[PDB]
Amino acid sequence: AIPAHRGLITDRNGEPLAVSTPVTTLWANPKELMTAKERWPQLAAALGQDTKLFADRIEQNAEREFIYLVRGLTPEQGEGVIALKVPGVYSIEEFRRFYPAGEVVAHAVGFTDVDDRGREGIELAFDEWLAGVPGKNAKPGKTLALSIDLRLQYLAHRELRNALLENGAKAGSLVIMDVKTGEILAMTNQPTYNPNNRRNLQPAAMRNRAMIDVFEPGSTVKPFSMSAALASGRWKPSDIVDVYPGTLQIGRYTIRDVSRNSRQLDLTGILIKSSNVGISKIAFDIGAESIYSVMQQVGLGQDTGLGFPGERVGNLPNHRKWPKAETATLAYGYGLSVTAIQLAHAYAALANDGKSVPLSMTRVDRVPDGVQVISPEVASTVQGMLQQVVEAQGGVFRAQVPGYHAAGKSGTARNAYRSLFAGFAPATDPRIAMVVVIDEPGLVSAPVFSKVMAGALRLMNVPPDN
Ligand SMILES: *C(=O)N1C[C@H](NOS(=O)(=O)O)CC[C@H]1C(=O)NNC(=O)[C@@H]1CCCNC1
Repeated sequence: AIPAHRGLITDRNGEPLAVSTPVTTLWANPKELMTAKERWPQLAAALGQDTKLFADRIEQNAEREFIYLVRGLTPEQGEGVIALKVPGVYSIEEFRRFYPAGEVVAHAVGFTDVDDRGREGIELAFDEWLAGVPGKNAKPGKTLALSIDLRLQYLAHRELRNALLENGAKAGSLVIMDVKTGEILAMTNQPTYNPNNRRNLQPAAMRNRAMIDVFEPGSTVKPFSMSAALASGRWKPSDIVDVYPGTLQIGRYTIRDVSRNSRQLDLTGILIKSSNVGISKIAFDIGAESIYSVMQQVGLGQDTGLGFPGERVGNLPNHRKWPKAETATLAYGYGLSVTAIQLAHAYAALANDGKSVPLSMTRVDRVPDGVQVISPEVASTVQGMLQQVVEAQGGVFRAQVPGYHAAGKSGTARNAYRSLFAGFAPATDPRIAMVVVIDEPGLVSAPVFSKVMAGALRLMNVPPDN
């Protein structure tokens, strides 16, 4: 077994994320060591090992011809412990993984085990491509450029970490997507870990929250309920719903708005004020089937096909016939469960004039053809409405991106609550879709969207549209 050089992983711009570095691995023929017992303690000492346990190991493996002394000394360390000239103690040239970017891309990149086999993230998902084959000569693995832009990953990392301090939040995730190419430009979770130093790792730090944390998305799916309304042929943006007095009794169940200073709202109005009553009334009119079908088409509670280890799917229940309560709770985003990634993919499809491009964690050179999941006119209309949610008076002013026109929706996700913002920018010719998730910290995640989106657009040289 002559181990193969494992393929380099870079960011989209070639910055190194996972590098296999030549290390030395001392191994021993025990049967040949049992003849030079007087050398053992010099050997043990140079391996910073206890003489008795070193000896006890060797003694008990007397009838075996292979054991590992130390795995992965530097070039000149392993050469010092072979210059002692101990009988039965030979050299192997091996490869150790180093992660130059560390904490910043830990969850995305993942890491290899003691064998240099993929254990988490991209290192596992692309193991066959990255590994090559052992020596027959050893054929080296192949280079992999990720979709991640390390400039955007660091900006996203920095800003989510800050926002978690201010709000005394213990966890969160942030996803950034290219709405045109389906590329994940940034995926960051907190807490994070350094994959270079893996002794005592709190298992909550290992959780890739963007891909495994499932939640009811709440008010962030209203734009998709609105898309279904505009495609029904029964609703235009300027049509009015009466939401007074901000409550609605469903037989026994009672729906309450957070803001109840409204009678007549147009369809834009229902999104600015985020009226559960307004969206429920529309939902009764068009039926839950139209809402289910839009949500399914944009990939909520659906397999993302990233083939990424651990990635959860959530659940979008096909009740086939919905009573009035299940109709309302689906329309304002309880009664389904989704990941941050699914929700950013859905928003990407909306931002890209209703065309869903398949998700990619790898650099996309030739973009695959999208699928038209929402008609281009409906998608253009809902973009206009979500621009008003950020821009208009009463709106989420703290999501405004100075220089650009941003579009988006806040929500509270669900037991345990997360603060959510989902949006895209620029509103005129959308480039980036973003989802922010902050655990049990409306106006928490929205300022992060603002700061990270301002940086991302400038880092991608998107001309200001305002
Ligand atoms: C959205 O997630 N909503 C709608 C509303 N305002 O949204 S926002 O803060 O402007 O983004 C209020 C918060 C949230 C919501 O609906 N929360 N709770 C509900 O009313 C449901 C009642 C049933 C149990 N929890 C959900």
